[PDB]
Amino acid sequence: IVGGYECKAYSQPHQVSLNSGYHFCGGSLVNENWVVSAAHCYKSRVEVRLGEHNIKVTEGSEQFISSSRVIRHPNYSSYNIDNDIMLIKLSKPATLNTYVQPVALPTSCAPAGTMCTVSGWGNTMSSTADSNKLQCLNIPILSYSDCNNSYPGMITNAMFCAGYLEGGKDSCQGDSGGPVVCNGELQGVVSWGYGCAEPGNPGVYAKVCIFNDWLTSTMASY
Ligand SMILES: [Ca+2]
Repeated sequence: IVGGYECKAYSQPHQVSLNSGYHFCGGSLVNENWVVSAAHCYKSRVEVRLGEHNIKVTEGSEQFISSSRVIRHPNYSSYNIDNDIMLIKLSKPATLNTYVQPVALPTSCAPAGTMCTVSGWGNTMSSTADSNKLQCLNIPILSYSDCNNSYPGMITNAMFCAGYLEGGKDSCQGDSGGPVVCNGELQGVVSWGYGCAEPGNPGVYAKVCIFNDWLTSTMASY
């Protein structure tokens, strides 16, 4: 996260770290058994680390839970990063507590101008902001017209842009798969962009609201 601030106590309890020997992607807990992340973060098995603030320190709030299933959206396409969403089933339920709490999946799409929060442990492009301490940033949803203008022909129904076309504030490398929360619910998944925080190159996010039926029916196959 570039241009953000260290997240406050208690504040992003749905944020998870995906780990394969190291942090490589974020994700969001959406109920006791399931995490939503980005399909480009797929690995056949992952350790989900919940209750984290500093990913390098054992704080006593963490839960480490292996995946039992990792399910990419069936229409994920790497050439264009389309349908960049994935479900991870936890091999045992997460324990919900002060530090670990799910975020709801919205059935309605947030309009242009809505202020949201993105978070993660990715690059900060800052000499004093520590990427190991979870970072938070407020970003507004951009219009479709500005999103497509930034990346002509590259924006699909499954994407939205959010951030600042002036540059300086964005998600980055290592934030992928993590949450964009708007009015308390998971509107986006960190997906792609050209560079990080560059003028004219806003962040692109998977548009969670149009995947509700895939998400809920996949999770219901207990
Ligand atoms: Ca920790």
